[PDB]
Amino acid sequence: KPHPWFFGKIPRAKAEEMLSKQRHDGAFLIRESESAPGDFSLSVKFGNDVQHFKVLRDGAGKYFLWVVKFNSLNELVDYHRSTSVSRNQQIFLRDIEQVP
Ligand SMILES: CNC(=O)C[C@@H](Cc1ccc(OP(=O)(O)O)cc1)C(=O)N[C@@H](CCC(=O)O)C(=O)N[C@@H](CC(N)=O)C(N)=O
Ligand SMILES: [Cl-]
Ligand SMILES: [Cl-]
Ligand SMILES: [Mg+2]
Repeated sequence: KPHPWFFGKIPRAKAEEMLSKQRHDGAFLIRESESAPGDFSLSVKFGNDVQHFKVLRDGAGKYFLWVVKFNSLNELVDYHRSTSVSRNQQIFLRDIEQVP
């Protein structure tokens, strides 16, 4: 039942270390930014690179990456599983392969 994508306060570098070991493009995690307290960040695997996106907020507290906004991080993540997170490549969010 708990979400396998919330890693809390893990450094940007630790997110890259973790995702570099993932095999599939789109393997991701939501973390709580250290450089900007109170803000969330989306780290995604693509090739042997890891892309980082800042989870932006509107005036009402809704969450977005580019244009489409949501009431929760959960809804933002779910939308981005079928619509690309990147404007340069087709990267669709997929759950990480966890260590059992
Ligand atoms: C290497 N550059 C970055 O990590 C900056 C990111 C945004 C970003 C992410 C994290 C961050 O600090 P932290 O939580 O400590 O990691 C600061 C800026 C970016 O521009 N990402 C790209 C997408 C990924 C890539 O092409 O490398 C983008 O165009 N982001 C858009 C959309 C978005 N919501 O981030 C933007 N810059 O507004
Ligand atoms: Cl994997
Ligand atoms: Cl913001
Ligand atoms: Mg798309």
